[PDB]
Amino acid sequence: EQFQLRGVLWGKAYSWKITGTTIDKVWSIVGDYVRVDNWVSSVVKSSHVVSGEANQTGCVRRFVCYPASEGESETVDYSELIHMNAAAHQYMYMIVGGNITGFSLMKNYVSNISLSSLPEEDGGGVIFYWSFTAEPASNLTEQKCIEIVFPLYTTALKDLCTHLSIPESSVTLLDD
Amino acid sequence: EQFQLRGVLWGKAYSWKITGTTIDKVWSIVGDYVRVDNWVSSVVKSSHVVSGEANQTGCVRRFVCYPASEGESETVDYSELIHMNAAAHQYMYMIVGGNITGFSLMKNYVSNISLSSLPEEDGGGVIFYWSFTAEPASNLTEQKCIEIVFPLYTTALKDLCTHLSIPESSVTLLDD
Repeated sequence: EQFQLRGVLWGKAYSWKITGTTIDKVWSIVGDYVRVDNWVSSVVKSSHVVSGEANQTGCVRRFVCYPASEGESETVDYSELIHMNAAAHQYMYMIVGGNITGFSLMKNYVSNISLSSLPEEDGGGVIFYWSFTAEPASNLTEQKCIEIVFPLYTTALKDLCTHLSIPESSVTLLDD
Repeated sequence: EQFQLRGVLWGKAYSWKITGTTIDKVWSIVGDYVRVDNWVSSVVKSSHVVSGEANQTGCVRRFVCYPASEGESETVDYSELIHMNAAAHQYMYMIVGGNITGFSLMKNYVSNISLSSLPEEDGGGVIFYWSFTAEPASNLTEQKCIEIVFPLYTTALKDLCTHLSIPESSVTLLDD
Protein backbone atom coordinates (compact mmCIF):
# COMPACT_ATOMS: atom_id res chain seq x y z
CA GLU A 1 0.00 0.00 0.00
CA GLN A 2 2.62 2.52 -1.08
CA PHE A 3 4.13 4.02 -4.20
CA GLN A 4 6.97 6.11 -5.57
CA LEU A 5 6.32 9.27 -7.58
CA ARG A 6 8.09 9.58 -10.94
CA GLY A 7 8.61 12.63 -13.14
CA VAL A 8 6.08 13.53 -15.80
CA LEU A 9 6.67 13.77 -19.55
CA TRP A 10 6.04 16.17 -22.42
CA GLY A 11 4.84 14.90 -25.77
CA LYS A 12 2.09 14.49 -28.33
CA ALA A 13 0.68 11.81 -30.63
CA TYR A 14 -0.54 12.20 -34.20
CA SER A 15 -2.48 9.93 -36.53
CA TRP A 16 -2.87 10.09 -40.29
CA LYS A 17 -5.12 8.08 -42.57
CA ILE A 18 -3.47 7.15 -45.85
CA THR A 19 -5.55 6.04 -48.86
CA GLY A 20 -4.55 4.49 -52.17
CA THR A 21 -1.81 2.34 -50.68
CA THR A 22 -1.13 -0.73 -48.52
CA ILE A 23 0.54 -1.28 -45.17
CA ASP A 24 3.28 -3.28 -46.95
CA LYS A 25 4.06 -0.43 -49.34
CA VAL A 26 4.15 2.10 -46.50
CA TRP A 27 6.30 -0.21 -44.37
CA SER A 28 8.87 -0.77 -47.12
CA ILE A 29 9.73 2.93 -46.69
CA VAL A 30 8.86 3.69 -43.07
CA GLY A 31 10.11 0.39 -41.63
CA ASP A 32 13.61 0.61 -43.11
CA TYR A 33 14.74 2.44 -39.99
CA VAL A 34 18.45 2.74 -40.73
CA ARG A 35 17.72 4.11 -44.24
CA VAL A 36 15.51 7.03 -43.20
CA ASP A 37 17.34 8.97 -45.94
CA ASN A 38 15.16 6.97 -48.36
CA TRP A 39 12.06 8.25 -46.56
CA VAL A 40 12.44 11.85 -45.30
CA SER A 41 14.70 12.64 -48.24
CA SER A 42 13.97 16.39 -48.28
CA VAL A 43 15.58 16.69 -44.83
CA VAL A 44 17.97 13.72 -44.50
CA LYS A 45 20.95 13.51 -46.84
CA SER A 46 22.27 10.09 -45.83
CA SER A 47 21.90 7.40 -43.18
CA HIS A 48 23.60 4.19 -42.08
CA VAL A 49 23.81 1.79 -39.16
CA VAL A 50 26.79 2.44 -36.85
CA SER A 51 26.12 -0.06 -34.02
CA GLY A 52 24.47 -3.47 -34.12
CA GLU A 53 22.73 -4.99 -37.13
CA ALA A 54 20.56 -2.97 -39.52
CA ASN A 55 16.98 -2.56 -38.26
CA GLN A 56 17.36 -4.93 -35.33
CA THR A 57 16.39 -3.83 -31.83
CA GLY A 58 19.27 -2.12 -30.11
CA CYS A 59 20.93 -0.92 -33.29
CA VAL A 60 22.02 2.69 -33.77
CA ARG A 61 21.60 4.70 -36.95
CA ARG A 62 23.61 7.80 -37.80
CA PHE A 63 22.01 10.18 -40.26
CA VAL A 64 23.10 13.45 -41.77
CA CYS A 65 20.76 16.38 -42.42
CA TYR A 66 21.02 19.05 -45.09
CA PRO A 67 22.11 22.50 -43.86
CA ALA A 68 19.38 24.70 -42.42
CA SER A 69 20.67 27.56 -44.56
CA GLU A 70 23.47 28.52 -46.96
CA GLY A 71 26.45 28.96 -44.65
CA GLU A 72 25.52 26.42 -41.97
CA SER A 73 27.00 22.94 -41.59
CA GLU A 74 25.21 19.62 -41.98
CA THR A 75 23.98 18.31 -38.62
CA VAL A 76 23.98 14.73 -37.37
CA ASP A 77 21.53 12.48 -35.53
CA TYR A 78 22.34 9.29 -33.64
CA SER A 79 19.28 7.28 -32.69
CA GLU A 80 18.81 3.84 -31.18
CA LEU A 81 16.04 1.42 -32.11
CA ILE A 82 14.71 0.41 -28.69
CA HIS A 83 11.81 -1.73 -29.89
CA MET A 84 11.03 -3.32 -33.22
CA ASN A 85 8.20 -5.58 -34.27
CA ALA A 86 8.20 -5.75 -38.06
CA ALA A 87 5.38 -8.28 -38.20
CA ALA A 88 3.20 -5.82 -36.29
CA HIS A 89 4.55 -2.81 -38.26
CA GLN A 90 5.61 -0.89 -35.16
CA TYR A 91 8.82 0.36 -33.62
CA MET A 92 10.28 2.82 -31.17
CA TYR A 93 13.50 4.86 -31.12
CA MET A 94 15.35 7.43 -29.07
CA ILE A 95 17.88 10.07 -29.96
CA VAL A 96 21.12 9.11 -28.21
CA GLY A 97 23.51 11.70 -29.68
CA GLY A 98 24.23 14.29 -32.34
CA ASN A 99 23.60 17.97 -32.98
CA ILE A 100 20.51 17.72 -35.18
CA THR A 101 18.77 21.07 -35.09
CA GLY A 102 16.05 21.34 -32.46
CA PHE A 103 15.82 17.60 -31.87
CA SER A 104 19.19 17.45 -30.10
CA LEU A 105 17.95 20.07 -27.60
CA MET A 106 15.33 17.77 -26.12
CA LYS A 107 16.02 15.54 -23.13
CA ASN A 108 15.49 11.86 -23.93
CA TYR A 109 13.41 12.30 -27.07
CA VAL A 110 11.58 9.02 -27.67
CA SER A 111 9.38 8.34 -30.71
CA ASN A 112 6.85 5.59 -31.57
CA ILE A 113 5.62 4.61 -35.01
CA SER A 114 2.76 2.18 -35.56
CA LEU A 115 0.95 1.21 -38.79
CA SER A 116 -2.54 -0.34 -38.89
CA SER A 117 -4.77 -1.58 -41.72
CA LEU A 118 -8.38 -0.37 -41.89
CA PRO A 119 -10.94 -3.06 -42.78
CA GLU A 120 -11.03 -3.87 -46.50
CA GLU A 121 -14.83 -3.70 -46.46
CA ASP A 122 -14.52 -0.07 -45.36
CA GLY A 123 -12.22 0.69 -48.28
CA GLY A 124 -8.94 -0.22 -46.61
CA GLY A 125 -6.22 2.35 -46.13
CA VAL A 126 -3.51 2.67 -43.48
CA ILE A 127 -3.56 4.42 -40.10
CA PHE A 128 -0.13 5.88 -39.42
CA TYR A 129 0.41 6.61 -35.70
CA TRP A 130 3.44 8.69 -34.69
CA SER A 131 4.09 10.00 -31.18
CA PHE A 132 6.96 11.47 -29.22
CA THR A 133 7.83 12.16 -25.62
CA ALA A 134 10.56 14.18 -23.98
CA GLU A 135 11.56 14.92 -20.41
CA PRO A 136 10.92 18.44 -19.10
CA ALA A 137 14.04 20.59 -19.09
CA SER A 138 14.72 24.24 -18.26
CA ASN A 139 15.85 25.26 -21.71
CA LEU A 140 12.63 24.20 -23.43
CA THR A 141 8.85 24.02 -23.01
CA GLU A 142 6.36 21.43 -24.17
CA GLN A 143 5.14 23.94 -26.74
CA LYS A 144 8.63 24.50 -28.09
CA CYS A 145 9.03 20.72 -28.43
CA ILE A 146 5.80 20.43 -30.37
CA GLU A 147 6.97 23.26 -32.61
CA ILE A 148 10.15 21.30 -33.34
CA VAL A 149 8.62 17.87 -33.90
CA PHE A 150 5.30 18.35 -35.68
CA PRO A 151 6.66 20.24 -38.69
CA LEU A 152 9.14 17.41 -39.29
CA TYR A 153 6.47 14.72 -38.98
CA THR A 154 4.40 16.75 -41.44
CA THR A 155 7.34 16.97 -43.86
CA ALA A 156 7.92 13.21 -43.42
CA LEU A 157 4.33 12.37 -44.40
CA LYS A 158 4.71 14.61 -47.47
CA ASP A 159 7.97 12.84 -48.39
CA LEU A 160 6.27 9.46 -47.89
CA CYS A 161 3.74 10.39 -50.58
CA THR A 162 6.51 11.31 -52.97
CA HIS A 163 8.22 7.94 -52.51
CA LEU A 164 4.91 6.10 -52.88
CA SER A 165 4.08 8.11 -56.01
CA ILE A 166 0.68 9.00 -54.61
CA PRO A 167 -0.72 12.55 -54.33
CA GLU A 168 -0.59 14.38 -51.00
CA SER A 169 -4.39 14.26 -50.98
CA SER A 170 -3.90 10.56 -50.09
CA VAL A 171 -2.88 11.64 -46.58
CA THR A 172 -5.25 13.11 -43.98
CA LEU A 173 -4.20 14.17 -40.49
CA LEU A 174 -6.93 12.86 -38.17
CA ASP A 175 -8.75 15.31 -35.85
CA ASP A 176 -8.00 18.49 -37.79
CA GLU B 1 29.94 12.39 -33.03
CA GLN B 2 29.30 10.03 -30.16
CA PHE B 3 26.27 8.46 -28.55
CA GLN B 4 25.18 6.75 -25.35
CA LEU B 5 23.78 3.24 -25.72
CA ARG B 6 20.85 2.20 -23.61
CA GLY B 7 18.65 -0.80 -23.00
CA VAL B 8 15.79 -1.97 -25.16
CA LEU B 9 12.11 -2.21 -24.21
CA TRP B 10 9.37 -4.79 -24.40
CA GLY B 11 5.87 -3.83 -25.48
CA LYS B 12 3.14 -3.79 -28.07
CA ALA B 13 0.57 -1.37 -29.48
CA TYR B 14 -3.03 -2.19 -30.42
CA SER B 15 -5.62 -0.20 -32.38
CA TRP B 16 -9.39 -0.76 -32.57
CA LYS B 17 -12.01 0.83 -34.80
CA ILE B 18 -15.16 1.70 -32.86
CA THR B 19 -18.37 2.53 -34.70
CA GLY B 20 -21.72 3.84 -33.52
CA THR B 21 -20.36 6.35 -31.05
CA THR B 22 -18.39 9.60 -30.87
CA ILE B 23 -14.92 10.44 -29.60
CA ASP B 24 -16.53 12.62 -26.92
CA LYS B 25 -18.69 9.80 -25.65
CA VAL B 26 -15.76 7.38 -25.63
CA TRP B 27 -13.60 9.96 -23.82
CA SER B 28 -16.21 10.51 -21.10
CA ILE B 29 -15.45 6.95 -19.97
CA VAL B 30 -11.86 6.33 -21.01
CA GLY B 31 -10.59 9.81 -20.17
CA ASP B 32 -11.76 9.84 -16.56
CA TYR B 33 -8.43 8.43 -15.43
CA VAL B 34 -8.99 8.36 -11.69
CA ARG B 35 -12.42 6.71 -12.05
CA VAL B 36 -11.37 3.64 -14.02
CA ASP B 37 -13.97 1.76 -11.93
CA ASN B 38 -16.58 3.43 -14.18
CA TRP B 39 -14.90 1.89 -17.20
CA VAL B 40 -13.29 -1.54 -16.71
CA SER B 41 -15.98 -2.63 -14.29
CA SER B 42 -15.47 -6.33 -15.09
CA VAL B 43 -12.15 -6.03 -13.27
CA VAL B 44 -12.00 -2.91 -11.13
CA LYS B 45 -14.11 -2.59 -7.99
CA SER B 46 -13.22 0.94 -6.85
CA SER B 47 -10.87 3.76 -7.77
CA HIS B 48 -9.85 7.09 -6.24
CA VAL B 49 -7.23 9.78 -6.68
CA VAL B 50 -4.72 9.53 -3.83
CA SER B 51 -2.13 12.11 -4.86
CA GLY B 52 -2.44 15.40 -6.74
CA GLU B 53 -5.52 16.81 -8.44
CA ALA B 54 -7.85 14.37 -10.20
CA ASN B 55 -6.86 13.70 -13.84
CA GLN B 56 -4.08 16.27 -13.81
CA THR B 57 -0.62 15.17 -14.91
CA GLY B 58 1.39 13.91 -11.96
CA CYS B 59 -1.65 12.60 -10.10
CA VAL B 60 -1.82 9.06 -8.72
CA ARG B 61 -4.85 6.79 -8.71
CA ARG B 62 -5.37 3.81 -6.44
CA PHE B 63 -7.77 1.17 -7.61
CA VAL B 64 -8.92 -2.16 -6.24
CA CYS B 65 -9.41 -5.23 -8.40
CA TYR B 66 -11.82 -8.06 -7.72
CA PRO B 67 -10.25 -11.45 -6.91
CA ALA B 68 -8.42 -12.50 -10.09
CA SER B 69 -9.77 -16.01 -9.68
CA GLU B 70 -11.86 -17.72 -7.10
CA GLY B 71 -10.40 -18.25 -3.64
CA GLU B 72 -7.89 -15.45 -4.22
CA SER B 73 -7.92 -12.00 -2.61
CA GLU B 74 -8.44 -8.48 -3.94
CA THR B 75 -5.40 -6.70 -5.34
CA VAL B 76 -4.45 -3.01 -5.58
CA ASP B 77 -2.94 -0.85 -8.35
CA TYR B 78 -1.23 2.50 -7.87
CA SER B 79 -0.59 4.28 -11.15
CA GLU B 80 0.62 7.75 -11.98
CA LEU B 81 -0.64 9.94 -14.80
CA ILE B 82 2.55 11.07 -16.50
CA HIS B 83 1.04 12.90 -19.45
CA MET B 84 -2.41 14.25 -20.20
CA ASN B 85 -3.87 16.16 -23.11
CA ALA B 86 -7.64 16.02 -22.80
CA ALA B 87 -8.45 18.21 -25.81
CA ALA B 88 -6.30 15.88 -27.91
CA HIS B 89 -7.83 12.82 -26.21
CA GLN B 90 -4.56 11.19 -25.19
CA TYR B 91 -2.73 10.31 -22.03
CA MET B 92 0.02 8.14 -20.58
CA TYR B 93 0.35 6.41 -17.22
CA MET B 94 2.60 4.05 -15.35
CA ILE B 95 2.19 1.62 -12.47
CA VAL B 96 4.04 2.88 -9.39
CA GLY B 97 2.88 0.46 -6.71
CA GLY B 98 0.52 -2.26 -5.60
CA ASN B 99 0.20 -5.98 -6.07
CA ILE B 100 -2.27 -6.02 -8.96
CA THR B 101 -2.31 -9.49 -10.50
CA GLY B 102 0.07 -9.80 -13.43
CA PHE B 103 0.61 -6.12 -14.03
CA SER B 104 2.63 -5.71 -10.82
CA LEU B 105 5.15 -8.31 -12.07
CA MET B 106 6.40 -6.04 -14.84
CA LYS B 107 9.18 -3.52 -14.40
CA ASN B 108 8.12 0.07 -15.23
CA TYR B 109 4.87 -0.74 -16.99
CA VAL B 110 3.94 2.35 -19.04
CA SER B 111 0.76 2.62 -21.06
CA ASN B 112 -0.48 5.06 -23.70
CA ILE B 113 -4.05 5.73 -24.77
CA SER B 114 -4.93 7.81 -27.82
CA LEU B 115 -8.31 8.46 -29.46
CA SER B 116 -8.76 9.75 -33.03
CA SER B 117 -11.83 10.40 -35.21
CA LEU B 118 -12.13 8.94 -38.71
CA PRO B 119 -13.32 11.47 -41.34
CA GLU B 120 -17.07 12.18 -41.30
CA GLU B 121 -16.95 11.73 -45.08
CA ASP B 122 -16.02 8.06 -44.55
CA GLY B 123 -18.69 7.35 -41.97
CA GLY B 124 -16.84 8.57 -38.91
CA GLY B 125 -15.94 6.16 -36.14
CA VAL B 126 -13.23 6.30 -33.50
CA ILE B 127 -9.74 4.84 -33.58
CA PHE B 128 -8.69 3.63 -30.13
CA TYR B 129 -4.91 3.27 -29.79
CA TRP B 130 -3.57 1.49 -26.69
CA SER B 131 0.08 0.55 -26.15
CA PHE B 132 2.34 -0.53 -23.33
CA THR B 133 6.04 -0.87 -22.68
CA ALA B 134 7.93 -2.65 -19.91
CA GLU B 135 11.61 -2.99 -19.14
CA PRO B 136 13.12 -6.44 -19.77
CA ALA B 137 13.71 -8.32 -16.55
CA SER B 138 15.11 -11.74 -15.72
CA ASN B 139 11.93 -12.90 -13.95
CA LEU B 140 9.73 -12.33 -16.98
CA THR B 141 9.50 -12.59 -20.77
CA GLU B 142 7.98 -10.31 -23.39
CA GLN B 143 5.48 -13.03 -24.31
CA LYS B 144 4.35 -13.21 -20.68
CA CYS B 145 3.85 -9.43 -20.71
CA ILE B 146 1.62 -9.65 -23.77
CA GLU B 147 -0.34 -12.52 -22.20
CA ILE B 148 -0.98 -10.32 -19.15
CA VAL B 149 -1.84 -7.11 -20.96
CA PHE B 150 -3.83 -8.01 -24.07
CA PRO B 151 -6.68 -9.89 -22.37
CA LEU B 152 -7.14 -6.95 -20.03
CA TYR B 153 -7.26 -4.46 -22.93
CA THR B 154 -9.70 -6.77 -24.68
CA THR B 155 -11.95 -6.88 -21.63
CA ALA B 156 -11.74 -3.10 -21.24
CA LEU B 157 -12.98 -2.61 -24.81
CA LYS B 158 -15.88 -4.95 -24.07
CA ASP B 159 -16.67 -3.03 -20.87
CA LEU B 160 -16.51 0.23 -22.81
CA CYS B 161 -19.31 -0.98 -25.06
CA THR B 162 -21.41 -1.87 -22.02
CA HIS B 163 -21.07 1.61 -20.56
CA LEU B 164 -21.68 3.33 -23.91
CA SER B 165 -24.70 1.07 -24.40
CA ILE B 166 -23.53 0.06 -27.86
CA PRO B 167 -23.28 -3.52 -29.16
CA GLU B 168 -20.03 -5.43 -28.71
CA SER B 169 -19.96 -5.73 -32.50
CA SER B 170 -19.07 -1.99 -32.55
CA VAL B 171 -15.44 -2.81 -31.81
CA THR B 172 -12.96 -4.19 -34.34
CA LEU B 173 -9.32 -4.92 -33.61
CA LEU B 174 -7.29 -3.64 -36.56
CA ASP B 175 -4.75 -5.83 -38.35
CA ASP B 176 -1.21 -4.67 -37.60
